[PDB]
Amino acid sequence: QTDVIVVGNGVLGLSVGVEIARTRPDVRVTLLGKPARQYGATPAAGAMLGAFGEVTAHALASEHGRKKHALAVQAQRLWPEWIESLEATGTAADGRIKTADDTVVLLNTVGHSALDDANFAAVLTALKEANAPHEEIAVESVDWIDPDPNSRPLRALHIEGEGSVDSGILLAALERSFLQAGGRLHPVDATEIRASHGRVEGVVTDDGDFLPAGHVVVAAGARSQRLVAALPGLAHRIPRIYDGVGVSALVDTWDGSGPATVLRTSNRAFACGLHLVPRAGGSVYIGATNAVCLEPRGAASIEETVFLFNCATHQLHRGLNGSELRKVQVGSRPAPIDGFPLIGGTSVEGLWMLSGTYRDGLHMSPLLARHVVSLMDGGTGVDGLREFRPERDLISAWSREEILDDVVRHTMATGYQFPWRLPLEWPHMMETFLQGPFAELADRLSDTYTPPADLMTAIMFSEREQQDELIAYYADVHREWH
Amino acid sequence: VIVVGNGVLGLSVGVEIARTRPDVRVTLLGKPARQYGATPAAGAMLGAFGEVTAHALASEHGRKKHALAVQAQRLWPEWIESLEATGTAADGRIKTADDTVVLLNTVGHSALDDANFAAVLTALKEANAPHEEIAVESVDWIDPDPNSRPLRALHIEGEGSVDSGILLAALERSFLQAGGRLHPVDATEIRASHGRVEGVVTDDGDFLPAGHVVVAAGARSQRLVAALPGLAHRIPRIYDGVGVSALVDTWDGSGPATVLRTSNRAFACGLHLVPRAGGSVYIGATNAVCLEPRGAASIEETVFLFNCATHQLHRGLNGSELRKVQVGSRPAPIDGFPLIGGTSVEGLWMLSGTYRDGLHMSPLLARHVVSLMDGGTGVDGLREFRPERDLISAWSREEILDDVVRHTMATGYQFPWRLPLEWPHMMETFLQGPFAELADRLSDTYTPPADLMTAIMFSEREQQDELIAYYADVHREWH
Amino acid sequence: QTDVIVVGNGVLGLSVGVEIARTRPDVRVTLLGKPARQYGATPAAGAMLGAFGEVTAHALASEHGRKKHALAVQAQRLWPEWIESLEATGTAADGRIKTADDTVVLLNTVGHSALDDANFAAVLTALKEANAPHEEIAVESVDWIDPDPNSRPLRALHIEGEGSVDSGILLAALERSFLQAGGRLHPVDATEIRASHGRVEGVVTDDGDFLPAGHVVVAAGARSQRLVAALPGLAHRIPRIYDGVGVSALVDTWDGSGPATVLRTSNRAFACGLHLVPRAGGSVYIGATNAVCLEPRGAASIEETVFLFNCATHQLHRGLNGSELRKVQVGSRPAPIDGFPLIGGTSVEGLWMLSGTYRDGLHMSPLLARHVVSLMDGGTGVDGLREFRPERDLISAWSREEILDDVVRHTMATGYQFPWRLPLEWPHMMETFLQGPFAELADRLSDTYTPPADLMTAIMFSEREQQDELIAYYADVHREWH
Amino acid sequence: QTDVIVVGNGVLGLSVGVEIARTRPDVRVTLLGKPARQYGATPAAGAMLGAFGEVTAHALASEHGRKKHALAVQAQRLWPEWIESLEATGTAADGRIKTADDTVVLLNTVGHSALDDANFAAVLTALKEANAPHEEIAVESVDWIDPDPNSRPLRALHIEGEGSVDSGILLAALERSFLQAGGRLHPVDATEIRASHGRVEGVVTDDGDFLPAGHVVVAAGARSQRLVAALPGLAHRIPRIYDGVGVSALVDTWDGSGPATVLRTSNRAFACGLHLVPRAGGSVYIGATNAVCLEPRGAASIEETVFLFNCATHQLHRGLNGSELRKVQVGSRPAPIDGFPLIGGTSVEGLWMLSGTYRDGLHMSPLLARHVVSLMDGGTGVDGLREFRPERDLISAWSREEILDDVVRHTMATGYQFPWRLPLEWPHMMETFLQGPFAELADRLSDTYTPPADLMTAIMFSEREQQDELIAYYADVHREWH
Ligand SMILES: Cc1cc2nc3c(=O)[nH]c(=O)nc-3n(C[C@H](O)[C@H](O)[C@H](O)COP(=O)(O)OP(=O)(O)OC[C@H]3O[C@@H](n4cnc5c(N)ncnc54)[C@H](O)[C@@H]3O)c2cc1C
Ligand SMILES: Cc1cc2nc3c(=O)[nH]c(=O)nc-3n(C[C@H](O)[C@H](O)[C@H](O)COP(=O)(O)OP(=O)(O)OC[C@H]3O[C@@H](n4cnc5c(N)ncnc54)[C@H](O)[C@@H]3O)c2cc1C
Repeated sequence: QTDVIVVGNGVLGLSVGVEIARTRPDVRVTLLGKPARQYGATPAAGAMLGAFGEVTAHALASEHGRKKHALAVQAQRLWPEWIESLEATGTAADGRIKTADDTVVLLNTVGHSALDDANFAAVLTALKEANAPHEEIAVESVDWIDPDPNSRPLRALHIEGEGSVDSGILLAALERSFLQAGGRLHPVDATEIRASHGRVEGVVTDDGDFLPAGHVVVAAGARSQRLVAALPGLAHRIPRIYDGVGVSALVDTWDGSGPATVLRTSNRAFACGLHLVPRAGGSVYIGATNAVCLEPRGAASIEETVFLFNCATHQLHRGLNGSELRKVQVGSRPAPIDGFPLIGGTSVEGLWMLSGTYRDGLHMSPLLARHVVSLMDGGTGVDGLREFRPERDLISAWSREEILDDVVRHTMATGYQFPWRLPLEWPHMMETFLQGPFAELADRLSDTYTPPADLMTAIMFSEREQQDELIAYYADVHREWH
Repeated sequence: VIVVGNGVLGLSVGVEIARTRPDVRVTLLGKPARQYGATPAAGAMLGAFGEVTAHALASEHGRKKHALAVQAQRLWPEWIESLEATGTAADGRIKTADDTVVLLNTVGHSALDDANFAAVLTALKEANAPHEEIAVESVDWIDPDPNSRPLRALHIEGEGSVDSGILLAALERSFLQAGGRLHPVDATEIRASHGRVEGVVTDDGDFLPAGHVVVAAGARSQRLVAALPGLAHRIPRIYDGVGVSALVDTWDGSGPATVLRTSNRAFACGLHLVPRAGGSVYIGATNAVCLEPRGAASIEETVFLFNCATHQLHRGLNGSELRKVQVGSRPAPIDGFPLIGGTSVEGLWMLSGTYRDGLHMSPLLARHVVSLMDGGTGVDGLREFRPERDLISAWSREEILDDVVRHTMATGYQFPWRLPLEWPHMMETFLQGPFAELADRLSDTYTPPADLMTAIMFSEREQQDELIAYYADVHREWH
Repeated sequence: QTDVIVVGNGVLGLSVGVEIARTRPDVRVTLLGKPARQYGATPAAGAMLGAFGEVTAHALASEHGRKKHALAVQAQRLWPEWIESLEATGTAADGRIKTADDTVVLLNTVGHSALDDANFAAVLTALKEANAPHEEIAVESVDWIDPDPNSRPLRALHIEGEGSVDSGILLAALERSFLQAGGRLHPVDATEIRASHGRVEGVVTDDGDFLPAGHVVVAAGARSQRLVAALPGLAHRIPRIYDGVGVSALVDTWDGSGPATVLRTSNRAFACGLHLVPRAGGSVYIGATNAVCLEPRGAASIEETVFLFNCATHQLHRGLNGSELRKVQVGSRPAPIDGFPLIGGTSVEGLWMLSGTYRDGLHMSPLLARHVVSLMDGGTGVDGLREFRPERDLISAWSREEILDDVVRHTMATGYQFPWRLPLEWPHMMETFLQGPFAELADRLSDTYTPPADLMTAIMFSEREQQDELIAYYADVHREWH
Repeated sequence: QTDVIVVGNGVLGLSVGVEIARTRPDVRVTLLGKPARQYGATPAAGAMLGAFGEVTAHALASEHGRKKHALAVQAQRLWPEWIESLEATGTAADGRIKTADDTVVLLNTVGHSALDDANFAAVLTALKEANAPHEEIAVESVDWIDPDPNSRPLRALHIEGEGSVDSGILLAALERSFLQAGGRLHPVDATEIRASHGRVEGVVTDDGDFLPAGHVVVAAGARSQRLVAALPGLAHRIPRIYDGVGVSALVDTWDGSGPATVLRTSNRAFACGLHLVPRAGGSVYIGATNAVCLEPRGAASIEETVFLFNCATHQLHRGLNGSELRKVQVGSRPAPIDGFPLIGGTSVEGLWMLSGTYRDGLHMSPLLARHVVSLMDGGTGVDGLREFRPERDLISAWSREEILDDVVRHTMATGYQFPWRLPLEWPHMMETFLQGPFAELADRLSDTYTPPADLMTAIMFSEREQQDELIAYYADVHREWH
């Protein structure tokens, strides 16, 4: 069997499917997944082609973070030809994948100085270091925005050639391009990967059928590790992936207008953020919340909807207040337990993984697809992706001290982003009383592993049973790798 | 008989006709989509005493409307029994709560909330209704923000709620069981000649003949009848009272045993939670009178509804899952009172303009119109709400101008805003002039109620001018 | 002539001075203290004749609290004849001591339900138990008030015969009555009490002079214990008194109007509260903040002034916003470390103490004065003031558990009273993270003594050196008494 | 009589007194005014030597505004030698007049974009046009400040050589320098200026005395025009001066620290502003509110104190919250009805006026003093000050349209500066409903004169009788000059 099965119909599954089908016209490539795309991240995405917009001081302070950033900058160079190659299989009436060429990053005071001020400085530095075209511009020169004056930006950064795509039109163009290249869509879900004598045999589907294959590529988003972890030994050799549950919305604007550019803040408390992505036809996309959940969730909370709407109406455009809500969207960012993606080969011959991309899998998709296809054809793919091999000991990209500083800063940032109004002694009081319980949790979980802040807050407020299960997991991983 | 409309009023009258006249063919029009439908967006509360305001009970027309709501409450137990009788256990229960708790908090204007709470208490005592002012600590389930918490609570016995979705299903089933036929199309035009109804042209191009046409098309009811000769200025206009509500799956699957509500608030919105089966709660409900229909919630409406419920009722709703944002059009009559009964056109009847409490009044209104169709006199106090009439003037222009400014200020206090203390008095004084000027400009005789006056104040000049023309044409017709 | 020296020129010193001079024509009575009245509580007081208004659920849950309450109810009965006897020594132009006969207690939502709702219920219960004349009234029937609707009361309680005095006119009338009865005012401060062979010899003054006496009555407010603690053994036998620093203000109202009654809330976080006391001549008194300080402070903080003004303008009358500020007043409530007053005799012959009355020494003054004068004349004074003898082991009126529940409730109440606006998950988060540090502090301070909540918060946020000094103090007290 | 009487003991009276006494050792110069300095602006001032810091877009849009700005830049050059000459008459223990050399202007979002953003741009432009030393600096590089993150600055401007003086030390140094130069201080107030045959005879004082003089210089702050208006015809020939009532405070900082520079915002709603001026000895000055009052007021309102304290603690330093309030200061900025100063000679021989300097008389004092002394000695003084001659038709520096735009913008700015939290439709609603009543008022007051925004808001909210009296005044001025 030289047959290829791609498990997953998100941006990563379809992107790798398209690259395999185009590159190996000799082989049969079958892509699994249903049109409902349950918990799907890609359909809930705007989406921003975020390289520089995703820069944080905390990310760029670690070697693993600087490597992830380098890959995002590399991926940006592939997008123009990738889009051309996908629109080539379609006509004008299919709609345009690209919705904006440029991004404006806004700095307002509706957040923590320790995140927003540091992150704005880090973005400016990363742009200069990469020789990317950009300009700090007068806020008065930013098109379209009409913020509440008390929520308004005082600094603005124009990033040239950092744009957005319509995630729905991208998925349609990938499916069309996949079929054009001879790929076959089988609208069922994989239940189980079959392997024996350290080699893949194929996939059992949820209609009871068995599909044989020499290659299985797992791109099932937040379900990817749970699917592979069933194979012998792999439960403690493939890092867990959780659901980074994200809420976004489509709004029909009061006057049918929209901005010419992406409008965004830097990443904010626990990897949420505020952005507006232009859409065709009098629609705008607003996003996006983030909460790491130990179990999947397919519905927005009241809190998430209110926070998203309140931020957009005050910080971007008060006209959105009177605008019509068309759709609340919910998707699961694949959130890796060690904070880095799972991309490449396994100890099982013919078994590949493309997952754990959290906030920027869609942006990195053309690079990640080409990397995995290179590896499948006996190549070395892309240089900096080696460290993010899916079969690995949990990465420790930061000291426990750095993470404990970060988790307290991010907790305080949930206050400043609201924005709260409190007596002035309360924030210092909460800072001092948060340090102890988070230090105690970190020490209790493991002697070697520390979860990143986004996951640590989820664990802090989870049931005792869920905490104990994670202590067991971390201990089993240490046993396996040490 | 053709019933035009598949809301609570159309189906309720359809069921009563089909059961009462087994000799006649009754056909009910309307689509399963129920576009702009009020009934599916309703909780719904069987609100009689809960709907009492000081402003309503200060007018004779308001006191008449209240009397009818108290009468309607007595019909509900046997009405529900008669609708559930046509179904089985698996169809679910129409009744979702027996009792209501009215909460008084300070997240609103004293001039509405304090006056309205006193008016509810008075109306209960006057009607000898079973009720008790209770300790807030004794209210089950609620977990408000302390700064948004109630300091007074009122338990109303036998004032409850129904599942509006299960009610609609039970009405459709009961209608079919009684020999009614559902034709899922919309009426485009009522046909009449020699002052008598001939039937209805439908939107699939067909013509259905009838000796009787009952218009219960919610907010579309007057626009449908106004096409017939003279009736444009003889049937009071009905606008869309666009309302937003939501279904929430609670964090722990719990819900309150009773309806939880405030009194009616700025421009006939209000905060309430209606129990549902299966770990769901209904939260409602916004209200904005729109001169044109709107089928989607605004961001502002969604945020206001969620913010009020999480702070004033239960902070646990914050972490609860949003299942559905619902939008419907309360039929908002331009003179503030319903359109119920016969026309100058033989066989033409209207059941509409019920705004906030058509669903509660439905069994009474259905029986009234069926009595009239059988040559009876129906219910005594419904005469004044005959659909073919001069616009009612239930309040002085002065009362309405006081009310519209109070309600405008109440939008601030309900937010709740935080302002420099001189700003509210400054806004009160600068609001009075423009609203007095608008009222004087619109007509020398008619004043729109506050809910509609705010919509007109912030409408286009062309829409204002069209209303000046309408009011002038009505005065010409009746004076 | 067998000389008596009263050390202190507040309400308690002058009240006891007047009672001695009137009752004992045989004794020469000299009263020390300067007209500046440094750190003086009495001049900063409104003052309310608070018996029922001062009731809290927490106070009435302890035996010591119920005893203190009984004495406040007894003191109320003495005020009419006491005022008559003080005004008798003056003329019309001296002004009236009594400023109001009745009090209205208001319940609004600008505070914690766990204090304000419980305390309102406790006031209502105490009134019914005492058969005191009172009526729950419609808020619309409360005269004069014009609150912000979002800060308005929804319940109101009229207390008949619970009134107020002008503290300044009371002090003037006491000084005049003291002179009329043959008392002498010596405007210097005591530096040292002289004692040998377990008997008082007299007082060294701060002008270097020595005044001989057979009797010394210490009524020096918050300085009372520090003055007596210099005598042998008494450092660990007289409970420490700290400064309950309070800020109040005199305001000339926009229209010269004022309310006919006292307007107040129940006691709020850390024994502060909101009240308005009527004054003559188009003036109103607004009060009053409270912060226990381990060292004296004679100036208002910005925070205290803003909190007091914000509460009064929103919760009582918006007209106060445009009213003229005449005076910011600061005084030290004598705050006893064990939460109960220091009234009566010492192990030193002729040495008496009248202090540690915290919030209601002025109200209790005629009763306390008569008690101590009775004791000095060989009488038994008033029943049930025995328990508040100044030379004692620290009282433990509450379990450590009760105090730890109270300190967390009061801490949260500082938020609700502001009032803050926070994300809805934050208060529960702060409640859970406050419990641990306060339990840890309580355990560290002593194995037997627990400071009441008002003092525990001050110790929690004091320097490590001040905490260690208090650990030493508590240990030295245990050694002395066990 | 060659005797000179200076009426007023503020910065302008004493500055002109010193210059006359030093320049004319042959003449007797007597300076009137009491040490209480009732309604005195100078003692309530920080004070900033504000030239560029005082720049607004609205001021620099008028020719009269640009002229006033040029004079402020000229005045700055005189300060170093002026201070040297005043300190020369004293000793080390008298303390230093200068308290800072530099100013940092901060831009935060606690205000209207239409004032704060425009004014920050106008300051930057005025600095570049004048070639003045300045630098836009990183906010993180601003020393000492510790703002609430939600109230923090995002832009900062360092202005070199724009500093501050201690107003109290300046007044002491001026009085001492006046005596050293042979001036005599007579601590009484002028009641009446005596003139006949178009020449000054002298001054009747409030102790009933008459002082003869050939020269009377009126520098009585906000009382200056009311004093001269009693002389024949001058009621409608000298523009009215009102009280710009200002509230400031002296604070002892928590740790005795203070900033090395002035910290300020640009001028805000109705010519108030937020600033901190360094002082010696662990004190800081915070200011300053402004409200034009048609009658004098000597006491702060609650509202003014709360606004000043809230702005300083949130926007400058949260440490000020726990800092001790030493003094609330109130003074009357002389607010000319036509918005420009009254400097120079009259139609009455020997009668001079130095007044109506509003926010920057103290800064301009050395220039203004030298101008008037030059004129008295038959010189032409300083070129651009001719236009601000005290005997004039009311200046119309702006169109009625410009003022109506300004008054509505400033009214809305009172909301954004609070800062308020409102439903997003409310500000647009208030903007539209404010325009009509202010247009109606402006049209009713006069067909030719429009009061500037600061005065127009005061007139809008004054009694009908006060409005009618102003209609009469404006009509009488038109009659006199047309
Ligand atoms: C948010 C919200 C909350 C509410 N809460 C309550 C509550 O608590 N208690 C209460 O008593 N009531 C409540 N109501 C509803 C209120 O009682 C209304 O007055 C009542 O539902 C109106 O019923 P109706 O049948 O007249 O109109 P609808 O329910 O609107 O029904 C009219 C129907 O006619 C159809 N139609 C329109 N045009 C045509 C045509 N040409 N031909 C055929 N069909 C047509 C529409 O699609 C619709 O389905 C609420 C309403 C809303 C929107
Ligand atoms: C803001 C505020 C509000 C209050 N409101 C009320 C109220 O509503 N009702 C009420 O009943 N009470 C009220 N009180 C007061 C409370 O009852 C006090 O407990 C009471 O005033 C204590 O009186 P005192 O005479 O013991 O102390 P103080 O009034 O402090 O008098 C002590 C005096 O002794 C002087 N002194 C200090 N050291 C020496 C020395 N060595 N030699 C000589 N003299 C010395 C001090 O300068 C001072 O003048 C309030 C107090 C404050 C601060």
